Amino acid sequence: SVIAKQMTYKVYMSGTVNGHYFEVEGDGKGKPYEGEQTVKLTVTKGGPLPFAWDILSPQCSIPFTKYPEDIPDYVKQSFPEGYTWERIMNFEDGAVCTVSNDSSIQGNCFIYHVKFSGLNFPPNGPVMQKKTQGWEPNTERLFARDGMLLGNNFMALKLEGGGHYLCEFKTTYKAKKPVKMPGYHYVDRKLDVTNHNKDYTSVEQCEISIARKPVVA
Amino acid sequence: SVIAKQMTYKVYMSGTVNGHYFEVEGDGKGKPYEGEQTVKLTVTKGGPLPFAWDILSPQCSIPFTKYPEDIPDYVKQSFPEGYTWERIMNFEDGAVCTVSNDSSIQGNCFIYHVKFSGLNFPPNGPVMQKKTQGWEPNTERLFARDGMLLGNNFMALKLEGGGHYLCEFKTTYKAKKPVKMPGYHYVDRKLDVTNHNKDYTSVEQCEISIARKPVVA
Ligand SMILES: [Br-]
Ligand SMILES: [Cl-]
Ligand SMILES: [Cl-]
Repeated sequence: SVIAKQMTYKVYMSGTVNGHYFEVEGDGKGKPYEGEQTVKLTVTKGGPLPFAWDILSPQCSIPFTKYPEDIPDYVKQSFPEGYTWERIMNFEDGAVCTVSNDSSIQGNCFIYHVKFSGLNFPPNGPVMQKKTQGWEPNTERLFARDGMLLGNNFMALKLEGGGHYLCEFKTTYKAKKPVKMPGYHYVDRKLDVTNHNKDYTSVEQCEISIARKPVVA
Repeated sequence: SVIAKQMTYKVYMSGTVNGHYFEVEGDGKGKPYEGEQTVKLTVTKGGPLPFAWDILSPQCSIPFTKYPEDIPDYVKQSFPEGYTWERIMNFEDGAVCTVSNDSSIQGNCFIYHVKFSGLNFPPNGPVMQKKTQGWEPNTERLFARDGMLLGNNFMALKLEGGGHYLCEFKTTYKAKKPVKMPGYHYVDRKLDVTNHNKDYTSVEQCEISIARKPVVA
Protein backbone atom coordinates (compact mmCIF):
# COMPACT_ATOMS: atom_id res chain seq x y z
CA SER A 1 0.00 0.00 0.00
CA VAL A 2 1.04 3.67 -0.46
CA ILE A 3 0.26 4.15 3.31
CA ALA A 4 2.95 2.39 5.39
CA LYS A 5 2.40 0.99 8.95
CA GLN A 6 4.48 3.97 10.22
CA MET A 7 4.04 7.41 8.63
CA THR A 8 5.06 11.03 9.32
CA TYR A 9 3.27 14.23 8.46
CA LYS A 10 3.84 17.94 8.13
CA VAL A 11 1.21 20.61 9.07
CA TYR A 12 1.29 24.18 7.59
CA MET A 13 -1.57 26.23 9.10
CA SER A 14 -2.35 29.91 8.83
CA GLY A 15 -5.40 31.98 9.69
CA THR A 16 -7.07 34.59 11.86
CA VAL A 17 -9.08 34.53 15.11
CA ASN A 18 -11.03 37.75 15.84
CA GLY A 19 -8.67 39.49 13.35
CA HIS A 20 -5.44 38.13 14.94
CA TYR A 21 -3.24 36.56 12.23
CA PHE A 22 -1.09 33.49 12.99
CA GLU A 23 0.96 30.66 11.41
CA VAL A 24 1.73 27.19 12.80
CA GLU A 25 4.08 24.45 11.61
CA GLY A 26 3.78 20.85 12.77
CA ASP A 27 5.68 17.57 12.58
CA GLY A 28 3.67 14.48 13.34
CA LYS A 29 4.00 10.72 13.32
CA GLY A 30 1.87 7.67 13.90
CA LYS A 31 0.54 4.26 13.00
CA PRO A 32 -2.23 4.80 10.43
CA TYR A 33 -3.77 1.30 10.78
CA GLU A 34 -3.83 1.58 14.64
CA GLY A 35 -5.47 5.06 14.64
CA GLU A 36 -2.62 6.35 16.85
CA GLN A 37 -0.80 9.61 16.26
CA THR A 38 1.20 12.44 17.84
CA VAL A 39 2.07 15.96 16.60
CA LYS A 40 4.44 18.67 17.77
CA LEU A 41 3.45 22.21 16.80
CA THR A 42 5.21 25.55 16.79
CA VAL A 43 3.53 28.96 16.47
CA THR A 44 5.82 30.42 13.79
CA LYS A 45 3.97 33.83 13.41
CA GLY A 46 1.64 35.89 15.58
CA GLY A 47 2.69 34.22 18.83
CA PRO A 48 1.97 34.15 21.72
CA LEU A 49 -1.62 33.54 20.58
CA PRO A 50 -4.19 35.72 22.42
CA PHE A 51 -6.78 32.87 22.26
CA ALA A 52 -7.23 29.27 23.49
CA TRP A 53 -4.95 26.76 21.72
CA ASP A 54 -7.84 24.22 21.94
CA ILE A 55 -9.76 25.74 18.97
CA LEU A 56 -6.73 24.84 16.73
CA SER A 57 -5.86 21.33 18.04
CA PRO A 58 -8.52 19.43 15.90
CA GLN A 59 -7.10 21.12 12.71
CA CYS A 60 -3.58 19.55 13.11
CA SER A 61 -5.04 14.05 10.32
CA ILE A 62 -7.70 11.59 9.18
CA PRO A 63 -5.39 8.86 7.62
CA PHE A 64 -4.56 7.98 11.29
CA THR A 65 -7.95 6.35 11.96
CA LYS A 66 -8.22 2.61 12.68
CA TYR A 67 -10.86 1.25 10.30
CA PRO A 68 -12.16 -2.31 10.78
CA GLU A 69 -11.86 -4.38 7.58
CA ASP A 70 -15.66 -4.45 7.00
CA ILE A 71 -15.94 -0.60 6.95
CA PRO A 72 -14.49 1.09 3.82
CA ASP A 73 -11.79 3.63 4.77
CA TYR A 74 -12.66 6.68 2.62
CA VAL A 75 -9.51 8.69 3.41
CA LYS A 76 -6.88 5.87 3.12
CA GLN A 77 -8.42 4.85 -0.24
CA SER A 78 -8.09 8.44 -1.56
CA PHE A 79 -4.25 8.14 -1.63
CA PRO A 80 -1.92 8.74 -3.41
CA GLU A 81 -4.16 11.44 -5.00
CA GLY A 82 -5.29 12.59 -1.55
CA TYR A 83 -8.27 14.57 -0.33
CA THR A 84 -9.46 17.92 1.04
CA TRP A 85 -11.76 18.71 4.00
CA GLU A 86 -14.02 21.64 4.87
CA ARG A 87 -15.12 22.23 8.45
CA ILE A 88 -17.67 24.54 10.12
CA MET A 89 -17.43 24.93 13.93
CA ASN A 90 -20.45 26.59 15.53
CA PHE A 91 -19.80 27.50 19.19
CA GLU A 92 -22.80 27.91 21.55
CA ASP A 93 -21.84 31.60 22.31
CA GLY A 94 -22.21 32.56 18.58
CA ALA A 95 -18.55 32.16 17.52
CA VAL A 96 -18.02 30.51 14.08
CA CYS A 97 -14.90 29.01 12.44
CA THR A 98 -14.49 27.80 8.85
CA VAL A 99 -11.42 25.60 8.26
CA SER A 100 -10.17 24.14 4.96
CA ASN A 101 -7.47 21.57 4.42
CA ASP A 102 -5.59 20.09 1.48
CA SER A 103 -3.94 16.71 2.26
CA SER A 104 -1.31 15.15 0.00
CA ILE A 105 1.45 12.50 0.30
CA GLN A 106 5.21 12.63 -0.37
CA GLY A 107 6.66 9.17 0.20
CA ASN A 108 6.25 8.17 3.87
CA CYS A 109 5.00 11.73 4.84
CA PHE A 110 1.51 13.32 4.56
CA ILE A 111 1.42 17.10 3.92
CA TYR A 112 -1.51 19.12 5.36
CA HIS A 113 -2.10 22.76 4.30
CA VAL A 114 -4.75 24.36 6.56
CA LYS A 115 -6.53 27.75 6.45
CA PHE A 116 -8.35 28.74 9.66
CA SER A 117 -10.86 31.58 9.99
CA GLY A 118 -12.45 32.13 13.40
CA LEU A 119 -14.50 35.10 14.54
CA ASN A 120 -17.32 36.39 16.74
CA PHE A 121 -15.61 34.93 19.85
CA PRO A 122 -16.89 37.15 22.73
CA PRO A 123 -13.87 39.17 24.03
CA ASN A 124 -14.62 38.03 27.61
CA GLY A 125 -15.52 34.41 26.62
CA PRO A 126 -13.44 31.30 27.42
CA VAL A 127 -11.64 31.22 24.03
CA MET A 128 -10.33 34.86 24.16
CA GLN A 129 -9.70 34.54 27.98
CA LYS A 130 -7.99 31.09 27.66
CA LYS A 131 -10.25 29.31 30.13
CA THR A 132 -10.61 26.01 28.14
CA GLN A 133 -9.05 22.73 29.37
CA GLY A 134 -9.25 20.38 26.37
CA TRP A 135 -11.88 18.58 24.34
CA GLU A 136 -14.01 15.82 25.82
CA PRO A 137 -13.59 12.37 24.13
CA ASN A 138 -15.98 12.50 21.18
CA THR A 139 -17.78 10.66 18.38
CA GLU A 140 -18.17 11.76 14.77
CA ARG A 141 -21.27 10.50 12.88
CA LEU A 142 -20.19 9.64 9.30
CA PHE A 143 -22.08 8.76 6.12
CA ALA A 144 -21.66 8.85 2.32
CA ARG A 145 -23.35 11.43 0.07
CA ASP A 146 -22.51 12.29 -3.57
CA GLY A 147 -19.06 10.67 -3.37
CA MET A 148 -18.13 12.70 -0.23
CA LEU A 149 -17.86 11.60 3.43
CA LEU A 150 -20.04 13.80 5.65
CA GLY A 151 -19.16 14.04 9.39
CA ASN A 152 -20.92 15.74 12.32
CA ASN A 153 -19.78 15.88 15.96
CA PHE A 154 -21.26 17.37 19.12
CA MET A 155 -17.96 18.53 20.64
CA ALA A 156 -17.37 20.15 24.04
CA LEU A 157 -14.49 21.93 25.69
CA LYS A 158 -13.98 21.50 29.41
CA LEU A 159 -13.81 24.89 31.29
CA GLU A 160 -11.57 26.11 34.20
CA GLY A 161 -13.91 26.01 37.20
CA GLY A 162 -16.17 23.31 35.74
CA GLY A 163 -18.79 23.30 33.04
CA HIS A 164 -18.64 22.72 29.31
CA TYR A 165 -18.42 25.05 26.31
CA LEU A 166 -20.23 23.40 23.37
CA CYS A 167 -19.21 23.34 19.74
CA GLU A 168 -20.93 21.67 16.79
CA PHE A 169 -18.61 20.37 14.05
CA LYS A 170 -19.64 19.76 10.46
CA THR A 171 -16.77 18.28 8.41
CA THR A 172 -16.99 17.18 4.75
CA TYR A 173 -14.10 15.07 3.39
CA LYS A 174 -13.64 15.17 -0.41
CA ALA A 175 -11.47 12.48 -2.02
CA LYS A 176 -9.62 13.64 -5.20
CA LYS A 177 -10.67 10.38 -6.96
CA PRO A 178 -13.74 8.08 -6.60
CA VAL A 179 -13.41 5.44 -3.81
CA LYS A 180 -15.57 2.63 -2.27
CA MET A 181 -18.05 4.51 -0.01
CA PRO A 182 -18.69 3.31 3.56
CA GLY A 183 -22.05 2.78 5.23
CA TYR A 184 -23.43 4.86 8.12
CA HIS A 185 -20.78 4.68 10.91
CA TYR A 186 -18.92 6.45 13.70
CA VAL A 187 -15.38 7.44 14.67
CA ASP A 188 -14.54 7.73 18.38
CA ARG A 189 -11.63 10.08 19.27
CA LYS A 190 -9.68 11.23 22.25
CA LEU A 191 -7.52 14.31 21.65
CA ASP A 192 -5.20 15.68 24.34
CA VAL A 193 -2.49 18.28 24.67
CA THR A 194 0.24 16.08 26.28
CA ASN A 195 2.85 18.88 26.62
CA HIS A 196 3.31 22.60 25.94
CA ASN A 197 5.55 25.54 26.87
CA LYS A 198 4.24 28.38 29.17
CA ASP A 199 2.66 30.50 26.37
CA TYR A 200 1.56 27.62 24.04
CA THR A 201 4.03 28.65 21.28
CA SER A 202 5.12 24.90 21.33
CA VAL A 203 2.42 22.24 21.85
CA GLU A 204 2.43 18.39 21.68
CA GLN A 205 -0.86 16.51 20.96
CA CYS A 206 -1.86 12.88 21.03
CA GLU A 207 -4.96 11.54 19.27
CA ILE A 208 -6.52 8.10 19.03
CA SER A 209 -9.25 7.62 16.39
CA ILE A 210 -11.17 4.34 15.90
CA ALA A 211 -14.02 3.72 13.45
CA ARG A 212 -16.89 1.38 14.34
CA LYS A 213 -20.46 0.40 13.64
CA PRO A 214 -23.24 1.52 16.08
CA VAL A 215 -22.87 -0.15 19.52
CA VAL A 216 -26.66 -0.80 19.78
CA ALA A 217 -28.11 -2.00 16.44
CA SER B 1 -37.54 1.37 44.28
CA VAL B 2 -40.58 3.25 42.88
CA ILE B 3 -39.48 1.95 39.38
CA ALA B 4 -40.13 -1.81 39.19
CA LYS B 5 -38.12 -4.27 36.98
CA GLN B 6 -41.21 -4.59 34.68
CA MET B 7 -43.34 -1.49 34.01
CA THR B 8 -46.07 -0.21 31.65
CA TYR B 9 -46.72 3.26 30.22
CA LYS B 10 -49.47 5.26 28.58
CA VAL B 11 -48.86 7.95 25.95
CA TYR B 12 -51.25 10.79 25.12
CA MET B 13 -49.93 12.83 22.24
CA SER B 14 -51.49 15.68 20.23
CA GLY B 15 -50.15 18.21 17.78
CA THR B 16 -49.92 19.70 14.31
CA VAL B 17 -47.65 19.08 11.29
CA ASN B 18 -47.85 21.81 8.60
CA GLY B 19 -51.23 22.78 10.14
CA HIS B 20 -52.64 19.20 10.19
CA TYR B 21 -53.99 18.41 13.69
CA PHE B 22 -53.75 14.88 15.15
CA GLU B 23 -54.00 12.83 18.35
CA VAL B 24 -52.26 9.57 19.21
CA GLU B 25 -52.62 7.18 22.15
CA GLY B 26 -50.14 4.52 23.12
CA ASP B 27 -49.76 1.57 25.50
CA GLY B 28 -46.19 0.53 26.27
CA LYS B 29 -44.20 -1.87 28.40
CA GLY B 30 -40.60 -2.68 29.20
CA LYS B 31 -37.75 -3.44 31.55
CA PRO B 32 -36.44 -0.08 32.78
CA TYR B 33 -33.11 -1.43 34.12
CA GLU B 34 -32.43 -3.35 30.84
CA GLY B 35 -33.19 -0.32 28.58
CA GLU B 36 -35.77 -2.42 26.68
CA GLN B 37 -39.27 -1.29 25.73
CA THR B 38 -42.10 -1.66 23.20
CA VAL B 39 -45.12 0.59 22.50
CA LYS B 40 -48.35 0.20 20.46
CA LEU B 41 -49.76 3.48 19.07
CA THR B 42 -53.14 4.30 17.58
CA VAL B 43 -53.95 7.50 15.69
CA THR B 44 -57.16 8.54 17.49
CA LYS B 45 -57.78 11.80 15.63
CA GLY B 46 -56.72 13.28 12.32
CA GLY B 47 -55.83 9.91 10.74
CA PRO B 48 -54.59 8.75 8.31
CA LEU B 49 -51.67 11.14 8.90
CA PRO B 50 -50.55 12.97 5.71
CA PHE B 51 -46.90 12.90 6.92
CA ALA B 52 -44.24 10.31 7.71
CA TRP B 53 -44.87 8.41 10.98
CA ASP B 54 -41.13 8.44 11.65
CA ILE B 55 -41.12 12.11 12.85
CA LEU B 56 -43.42 10.99 15.75
CA SER B 57 -41.69 7.70 16.75
CA PRO B 58 -39.02 9.32 19.09
CA GLN B 59 -41.81 11.20 20.98
CA CYS B 60 -43.53 7.95 22.23
CA SER B 61 -39.71 7.15 27.24
CA ILE B 62 -36.38 7.85 28.96
CA PRO B 63 -36.97 5.74 32.18
CA PHE B 64 -36.32 2.72 29.88
CA THR B 65 -32.58 3.38 29.54
CA LYS B 66 -30.01 0.96 30.95
CA TYR B 67 -27.62 2.92 33.14
CA PRO B 68 -24.41 1.38 34.57
CA GLU B 69 -24.20 1.76 38.39
CA ASP B 70 -21.27 4.24 38.11
CA ILE B 71 -23.31 6.68 35.94
CA PRO B 72 -26.07 8.57 37.81
CA ASP B 73 -29.46 7.98 36.12
CA TYR B 74 -31.04 11.44 35.96
CA VAL B 75 -34.52 10.38 34.85
CA LYS B 76 -34.96 7.33 37.16
CA GLN B 77 -33.86 9.46 40.13
CA SER B 78 -36.51 12.10 39.29
CA PHE B 79 -39.33 9.69 40.31
CA PRO B 80 -41.85 9.62 41.92
CA GLU B 81 -42.01 13.42 41.30
CA GLY B 82 -41.18 12.87 37.61
CA TYR B 83 -39.79 15.14 34.93
CA THR B 84 -40.55 17.06 31.73
CA TRP B 85 -38.60 17.26 28.46
CA GLU B 86 -38.37 19.82 25.67
CA ARG B 87 -37.05 18.94 22.23
CA ILE B 88 -36.09 20.88 19.12
CA MET B 89 -35.71 18.88 15.86
CA ASN B 90 -33.98 20.77 13.04
CA PHE B 91 -34.27 18.94 9.70
CA GLU B 92 -31.70 19.65 6.95
CA ASP B 93 -34.40 20.89 4.52
CA GLY B 94 -35.47 23.71 6.95
CA ALA B 95 -38.33 21.90 8.76
CA VAL B 96 -38.49 22.48 12.55
CA CYS B 97 -40.39 20.63 15.32
CA THR B 98 -40.77 21.64 18.99
CA VAL B 99 -41.98 18.83 21.29
CA SER B 100 -42.81 18.97 25.00
CA ASN B 101 -43.53 16.15 27.40
CA ASP B 102 -44.74 15.77 30.97
CA SER B 103 -43.88 12.39 32.54
CA SER B 104 -45.47 11.14 35.76
CA ILE B 105 -45.97 7.78 37.52
CA GLN B 106 -49.12 5.99 38.76
CA GLY B 107 -48.12 2.74 40.45
CA ASN B 108 -46.45 0.42 37.90
CA CYS B 109 -47.37 2.74 34.94
CA PHE B 110 -45.64 5.90 33.62
CA ILE B 111 -47.94 8.52 32.05
CA TYR B 112 -46.56 10.66 29.18
CA HIS B 113 -48.46 13.73 27.90
CA VAL B 114 -46.85 15.04 24.68
CA LYS B 115 -47.47 18.14 22.56
CA PHE B 116 -45.94 18.13 19.03
CA SER B 117 -45.56 21.13 16.71
CA GLY B 118 -43.93 20.55 13.33
CA LEU B 119 -43.82 22.91 10.37
CA ASN B 120 -41.94 24.11 7.29
CA PHE B 121 -41.77 20.55 5.91
CA PRO B 122 -41.44 21.07 2.09
CA PRO B 123 -44.64 19.74 0.39
CA ASN B 124 -42.51 17.61 -1.98
CA GLY B 125 -40.00 16.54 0.72
CA PRO B 126 -39.61 13.08 2.25
CA VAL B 127 -41.83 13.73 5.30
CA MET B 128 -44.90 15.05 3.39
CA GLN B 129 -44.31 12.46 0.60
CA LYS B 130 -43.79 9.57 3.12
CA LYS B 131 -40.42 8.45 1.72
CA THR B 132 -38.70 7.76 5.10
CA GLN B 133 -37.74 4.22 6.21
CA GLY B 134 -36.84 4.58 9.89
CA TRP B 135 -34.13 6.17 12.02
CA GLU B 136 -30.54 4.98 11.91
CA PRO B 137 -29.20 3.59 15.25
CA ASN B 138 -27.99 6.68 17.08
CA THR B 139 -26.08 8.18 20.01
CA GLU B 140 -27.16 11.05 22.25
CA ARG B 141 -24.39 13.17 23.86
CA LEU B 142 -25.48 13.98 27.43
CA PHE B 143 -24.20 16.30 30.12
CA ALA B 144 -25.46 18.18 33.20
CA ARG B 145 -25.93 21.98 33.40
CA ASP B 146 -27.95 24.02 35.93
CA GLY B 147 -29.79 20.95 37.27
CA MET B 148 -30.93 19.89 33.76
CA LEU B 149 -29.73 17.01 31.58
CA LEU B 150 -28.85 18.31 28.08
CA GLY B 151 -28.86 15.92 25.13
CA ASN B 152 -27.85 16.41 21.47
CA ASN B 153 -28.08 13.81 18.72
CA PHE B 154 -27.16 13.83 15.03
CA MET B 155 -30.11 11.73 13.82
CA ALA B 156 -30.84 10.49 10.29
CA LEU B 157 -33.79 8.95 8.55
CA LYS B 158 -33.16 6.31 5.87
CA LEU B 159 -34.82 7.15 2.54
CA GLU B 160 -36.67 5.10 -0.09
CA GLY B 161 -34.01 4.80 -2.80
CA GLY B 162 -30.94 4.76 -0.49
CA GLY B 163 -30.10 8.27 0.77
CA HIS B 164 -30.34 9.84 4.26
CA TYR B 165 -32.42 12.77 5.55
CA LEU B 166 -30.66 14.48 8.46
CA CYS B 167 -32.16 15.82 11.65
CA GLU B 168 -30.44 17.45 14.61
CA PHE B 169 -32.06 16.81 18.03
CA LYS B 170 -31.62 18.99 21.08
CA THR B 171 -33.46 17.54 24.09
CA THR B 172 -33.52 19.10 27.57
CA TYR B 173 -34.72 16.85 30.45
CA LYS B 174 -35.96 18.71 33.56
CA ALA B 175 -36.39 16.76 36.80
CA LYS B 176 -39.16 17.99 39.17
CA LYS B 177 -36.73 17.61 42.15
CA PRO B 178 -32.90 17.95 42.38
CA VAL B 179 -31.08 14.68 41.58
CA LYS B 180 -27.43 13.51 41.55
CA MET B 181 -26.07 14.82 38.27
CA PRO B 182 -24.14 12.56 35.91
CA GLY B 183 -20.87 13.32 34.20
CA TYR B 184 -20.42 13.70 30.43
CA HIS B 185 -21.73 10.48 28.79
CA TYR B 186 -23.69 8.93 25.92
CA VAL B 187 -26.83 6.89 25.27
CA ASP B 188 -26.91 4.53 22.27
CA ARG B 189 -30.36 3.73 20.85
CA LYS B 190 -31.98 1.62 18.17
CA LEU B 191 -35.59 2.56 17.42
CA ASP B 192 -37.64 0.49 14.94
CA VAL B 193 -41.22 0.28 13.77
CA THR B 194 -41.74 -3.51 14.18
CA ASN B 195 -45.37 -3.56 12.89
CA HIS B 196 -47.95 -1.24 11.37
CA ASN B 197 -51.19 -1.27 9.39
CA LYS B 198 -51.31 0.01 5.74
CA ASP B 199 -51.92 3.70 6.62
CA TYR B 200 -49.92 3.86 9.93
CA THR B 201 -53.06 4.44 12.03
CA SER B 202 -51.78 1.46 14.19
CA VAL B 203 -47.99 1.30 14.79
CA GLU B 204 -45.80 -0.85 17.05
CA GLN B 205 -42.28 0.30 18.00
CA CYS B 206 -39.32 -1.32 19.81
CA GLU B 207 -36.49 0.68 21.39
CA ILE B 208 -33.26 -0.32 23.14
CA SER B 209 -31.38 2.45 25.00
CA ILE B 210 -28.07 1.92 26.83
CA ALA B 211 -25.96 4.56 28.59
CA ARG B 212 -22.16 4.41 28.61
CA LYS B 213 -18.91 6.32 28.99
CA PRO B 214 -16.93 7.23 25.80
CA VAL B 215 -15.56 4.15 23.96
CA VAL B 216 -12.15 5.82 23.37
CA ALA B 217 -10.96 7.75 26.46
BR1 LIG C 1 5.87 21.10 23.71
CL1 LIG D 1 -22.06 8.32 -2.29
CL1 LIG E 1 -26.01 20.70 37.32
